[PDB]
Amino acid sequence: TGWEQVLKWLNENTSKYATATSWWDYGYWIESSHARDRDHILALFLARDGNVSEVDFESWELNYFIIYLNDWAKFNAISYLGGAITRREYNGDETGRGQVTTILPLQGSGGIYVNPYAGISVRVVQSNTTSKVTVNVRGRAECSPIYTLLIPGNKKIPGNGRCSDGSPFPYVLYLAPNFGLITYYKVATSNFIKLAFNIPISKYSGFTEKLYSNFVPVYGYGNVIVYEFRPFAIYRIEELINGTWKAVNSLTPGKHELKLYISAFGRDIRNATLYVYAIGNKTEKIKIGEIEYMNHLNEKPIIVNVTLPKAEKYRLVLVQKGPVGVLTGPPGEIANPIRIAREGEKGTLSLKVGVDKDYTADLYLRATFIYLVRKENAAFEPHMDTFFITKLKGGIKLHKGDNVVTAELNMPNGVISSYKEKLEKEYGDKLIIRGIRVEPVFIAEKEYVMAEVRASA
Ligand SMILES: [Ca+2]
Repeated sequence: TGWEQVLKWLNENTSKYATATSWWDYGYWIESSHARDRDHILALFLARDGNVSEVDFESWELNYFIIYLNDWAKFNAISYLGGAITRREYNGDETGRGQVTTILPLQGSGGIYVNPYAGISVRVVQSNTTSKVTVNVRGRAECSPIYTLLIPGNKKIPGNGRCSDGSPFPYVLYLAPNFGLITYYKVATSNFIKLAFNIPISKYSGFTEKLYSNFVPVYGYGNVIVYEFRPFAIYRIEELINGTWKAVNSLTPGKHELKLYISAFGRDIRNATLYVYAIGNKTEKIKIGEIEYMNHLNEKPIIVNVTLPKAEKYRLVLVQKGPVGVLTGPPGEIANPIRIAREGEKGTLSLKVGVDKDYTADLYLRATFIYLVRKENAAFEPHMDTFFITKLKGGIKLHKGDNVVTAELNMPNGVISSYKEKLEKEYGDKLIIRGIRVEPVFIAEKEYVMAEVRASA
């Protein structure tokens, strides 16, 4: 399976207060040895592609994203929750009517493939003069995919999208040398496909290169892969050599003029400071530059000149304010920590917080709205809006481990009510609120890791 072995890792390898998430699974039986609203957002990440899928995971203070290949079996549920497909395509109405299989793995050495359970067979003639892909159903009858992508050859083979009986066959095929994959056209380039089966295809330009930099694999045992989440990361480094930008593989010591291709996943960059760690005989950190602001939906390359000391490795990091610390307590007020105080409620708020470094942080009360809007046979787009209600204390010195501060300031009455009706005036009817969260969070100058580059010459 892989869950127990992966959880053996992440216990000695990762930090004490390192948060992690995955899609809900029964593997939780060792994970204990979730939230129905954040499900829509997780599914929004897994089932979708490009800008739309760019979920603010840093708001959750996420450190690791664990993907699980077998979750293909649940992808119908994920797609529908992610806004990719309609109700009918998930289950349909009563006996009959089109239900869709969003993902269907194929076993086979190139180039025959087969799924023993559904009866599907796949022949790839790959010949001259006839390059074609044919999908036997073991039924009625012969189908032709929209197109078939070849991995790693990246050759795309066009098809009808039709069936032998003229019926529609809206599936994109993905053929690797050892395995195949039949995926519905609405999820053909989902992030899950990218991260689980390492199929680097996106509908949007340069997006996969970015994603793979924001989600770095640091472990992976069975059908389970552990990804280190990096909201801000460098996905390409180029150096100006002879008046020509040439892509860097390794950074030699000395003077360099680097073009840094930066990917900001889920959230923008606000007043940042760029650093480089020279990891050799000692950790000397040289500040390379700064970033005033970079929109995370339309990122752009950053040119920086830099002298590099002799070291075994280089760690480019970025520093800016962000959510630090976890709730190591329950937390007078007690009450649910994902909704600690309904509008217009006073008292105290005794909470304890676990941290891994020393932060001079401030304390806000954050509002998180997770909702749905009907865009269609019904299909719902998940939204997650985030905004600081009020500030509590600052600046408090949190040192490694647990910390306790009093914390007490009132929740205004009108805020989340007015916003809950600021959405309702905007949408229908179309609106479906799935989660209302009010939480205490600590914001401090946090060190985000962008990339690690080896040295040479
Ligand atoms: Ca982005």
